Amino acid sequence: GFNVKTPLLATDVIIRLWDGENFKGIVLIERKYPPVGLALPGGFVEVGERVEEAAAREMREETGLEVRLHKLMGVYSDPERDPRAHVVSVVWIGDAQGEPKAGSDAKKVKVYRLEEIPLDKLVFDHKKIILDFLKGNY
Amino acid sequence: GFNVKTPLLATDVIIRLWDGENFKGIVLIERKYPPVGLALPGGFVEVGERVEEAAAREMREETGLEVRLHKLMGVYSDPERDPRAHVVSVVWIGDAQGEPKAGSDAKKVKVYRLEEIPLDKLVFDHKKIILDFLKGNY
Repeated sequence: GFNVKTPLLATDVIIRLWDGENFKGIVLIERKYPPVGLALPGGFVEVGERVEEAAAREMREETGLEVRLHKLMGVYSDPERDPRAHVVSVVWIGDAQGEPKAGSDAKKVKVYRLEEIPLDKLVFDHKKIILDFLKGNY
Repeated sequence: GFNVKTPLLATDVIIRLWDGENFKGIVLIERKYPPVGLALPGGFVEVGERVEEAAAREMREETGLEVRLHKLMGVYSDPERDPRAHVVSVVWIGDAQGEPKAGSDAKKVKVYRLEEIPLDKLVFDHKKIILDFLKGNY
């Protein structure tokens, strides 16, 4: 077959949650598996699946939300960002209405005001990603 | 050994070539190996390597240019974009000065004015990518 190996591909989303025209903040997850801690919702892209499809799918599974992707925010690939293996993440910014419901790799799902995100409890490199988001560094 | 399979990760660059304040167009590659045709310079991302580093390495290797990445332009993941395997590409827009030159006769370098690119000769989904660039769809 094709004998080429590359980092694993995953996708995460910065979900801006809304209750009508009222901004509530973003949705973060309490990881249920190995890298335990607070983080953005996201998952691995399946072979044969478009990155945007994996993001929507991954959001349904973990947050129960129907997320409309708004913008490609960035691609994070520092070798040591994911303890499980070398994982490169395509990060999106999206929007959603409704009530979050945990599931899958997520043992807990919750909304955080952008001014109330406990940056130091974030796992992976999500603190850097979120800081980039808050600063408009994209 | 982390039994997770995802698409392969690659990165390509749209190189705006300059001769001083004079814009010359884009740097493309004429592939001799399948897919045979015109293509953006780029390659697979290696495990343990950052995407920006893979792009920089591929540019020096394929065009012999010292390219300064300028903008994350997009991520392309259509399942059929690459015939070899499901490959997802992180596309950047960069700039370079100087004269390019192939690192192998299998990859001849050519500079094209944006108005004279033979879109019909582009392989992979690079026609889609180049048009997105020209239309500013990013």
